[PDB]
Amino acid sequence: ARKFFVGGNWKDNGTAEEVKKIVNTLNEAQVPSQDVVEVVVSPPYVFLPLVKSTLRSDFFVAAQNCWVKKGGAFTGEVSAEMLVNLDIPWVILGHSERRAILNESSEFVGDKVAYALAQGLKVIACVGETLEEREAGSTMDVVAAQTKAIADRVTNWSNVVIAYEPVWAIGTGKVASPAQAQEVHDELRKWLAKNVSADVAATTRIIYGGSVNGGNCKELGGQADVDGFLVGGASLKPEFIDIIKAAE
Amino acid sequence: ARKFFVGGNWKDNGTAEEVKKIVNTLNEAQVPSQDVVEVVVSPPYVFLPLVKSTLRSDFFVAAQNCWVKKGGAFTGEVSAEMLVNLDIPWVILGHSERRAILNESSEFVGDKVAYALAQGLKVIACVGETLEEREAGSTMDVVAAQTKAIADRVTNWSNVVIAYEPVWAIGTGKVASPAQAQEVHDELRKWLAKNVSADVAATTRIIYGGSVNGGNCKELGGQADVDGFLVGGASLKPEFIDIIKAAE
Ligand code: NA
Ligand code: NA
Repeated sequence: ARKFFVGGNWKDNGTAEEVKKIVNTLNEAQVPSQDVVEVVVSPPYVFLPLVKSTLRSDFFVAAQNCWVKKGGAFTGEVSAEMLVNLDIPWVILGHSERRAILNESSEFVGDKVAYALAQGLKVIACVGETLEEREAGSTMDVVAAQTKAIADRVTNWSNVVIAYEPVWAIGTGKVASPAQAQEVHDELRKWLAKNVSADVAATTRIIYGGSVNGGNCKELGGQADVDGFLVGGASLKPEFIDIIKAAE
Repeated sequence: ARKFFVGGNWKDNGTAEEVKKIVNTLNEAQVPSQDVVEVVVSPPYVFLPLVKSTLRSDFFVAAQNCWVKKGGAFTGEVSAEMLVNLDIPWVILGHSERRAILNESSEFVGDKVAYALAQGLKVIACVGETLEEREAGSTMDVVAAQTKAIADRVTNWSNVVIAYEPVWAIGTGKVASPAQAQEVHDELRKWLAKNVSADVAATTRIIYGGSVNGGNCKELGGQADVDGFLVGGASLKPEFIDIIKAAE
């Protein structure tokens, strides 16, 4: 069985005092065993050492991005080998905000995934379609093309988790049902089975990166092809613990 | 007189052990007084708290970039208000690598400068032309356009330092003379006098961001319109101290 996976993307949020309170609340949390849930939290770069040094050892830390290749003459970027030096085990790559606002192409994201895995990082690789893409009938064309650019560059999927972001439901007045989430996760898994292998399809976690809260987390988590969540704003709040508890 | 200014851009370099050795070497350095040189060092984001907590109090810390506007839903970015929370006083904006490789436009850089200054950061704003631009006769057209996009958005220059990067001499086999540096710095200062004010032209440091080493730092620093340096790779090395000593 695929181990349920809950990632918390803090995005570009936090002060030293807020980070201490978030970490304390996570450290005091009582959640399902390590055997049935894997928990990753993702602070901004400036808080990676602080969170790694203070967070309970059974929760894991992710960076929110990294650079595409070996560091040295890229002002402002953080290399995969720098994250490995700091003992940060995970990285989020291809988040919808970076694809749309910073124009990260599918091939650029795929090159980042390959380089991060080569350096020993575990990767949350994000895919997802816009409302214009969904309304054009292009959901699976887009999600397959994004996934293919990663798959063409990945020789081992053990340390990859795919996150589906329903960008079409993010600030549009459109809402995604559990059935709509399940349909995309099923079709993406079927794509992996045909384009990579049956074994990779069966073993790769595909997590939901839409609106997740205490209200909806059990119905979403219980879908056949949903293996957990990439949480946004609730990741800063005690509600994140209720979302982890969907693994029960 | 304009106070000589030496910035060290570490770029995407460093391990925890290397950072400790760099900071120790800076802490043991014996350099000109605070009255005649201002020293700023710029680690990667993940080392900002470590360097700020351990560096001598008379040297200052810069981030290598920040986001264009208020933080909250920009995965992977670091906001100006986050740097202010961490008591990081400086930021480098518009570095040539970000303009060229990450396609930061002149207007985007100008919006970043304005937002950083509004939040209370001090800014090293970078400009510079490529070899193709220089060979087309476009040096001052390019440098003026880059500067204008910042000037159009800046209402106070007290906390701005401009860095000129001779991108045309960076990995091309072309070399920049002290006379060539002086010519651009003079023409840029003359542009500031006409387009902003005589007072801003007279008081704004314009630092040289080309190849700076112990060999060339005194001849470059002694040019009439060169007010210091934005150092690249030497910033990681004990040679950075020899470059600071050009202020004598
Ligand atoms: Na499920
Ligand atoms: Na000078």
